[PDB]
Amino acid sequence: EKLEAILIPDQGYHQVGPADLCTDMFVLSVTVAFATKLEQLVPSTMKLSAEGSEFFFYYSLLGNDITSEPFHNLLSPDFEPERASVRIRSSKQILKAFLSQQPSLQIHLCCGNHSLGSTDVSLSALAGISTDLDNKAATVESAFILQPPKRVKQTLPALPTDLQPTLGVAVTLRREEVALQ
Repeated sequence: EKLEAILIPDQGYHQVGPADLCTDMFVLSVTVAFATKLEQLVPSTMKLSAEGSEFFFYYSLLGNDITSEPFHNLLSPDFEPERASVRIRSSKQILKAFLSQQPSLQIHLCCGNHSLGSTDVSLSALAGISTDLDNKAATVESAFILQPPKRVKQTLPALPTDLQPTLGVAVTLRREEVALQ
């Protein structure tokens, strides 16, 4: 059968693997830390000037819809670093295998009901380095490039270098009793 993260509603954790064999608590977390060059994802300077310009990040973490704190300053981002975490009851081996099999997390920069761009954050990459979970948290931290949903990207003026929209993300897996530090 397919390894699936099964919400236990009353308890507020997700069971991964058979509940009698997979009984340890883990925390899986996503942190959006900073961003730059986001203005490339908005075609019109005038949209930045409107106050309806309220931007936030969205992603689905094991089937949970997560939105971040809205911010207005797209050209000079001022959102605070923000973490969302889920609790998982599983075993080391089963959870590591489960994460290695998950599709990438897709984090979207949104305005209202529109996605302006998204980036792929590998959970399998995190599983691959989750090799000492009895003793330490495992973290993948990187600057991820946001891609607009359009077919053609136009750049004016075209320069030799290409500073692109970037989102700093950290994804972490740890045993619940192992402090992040």
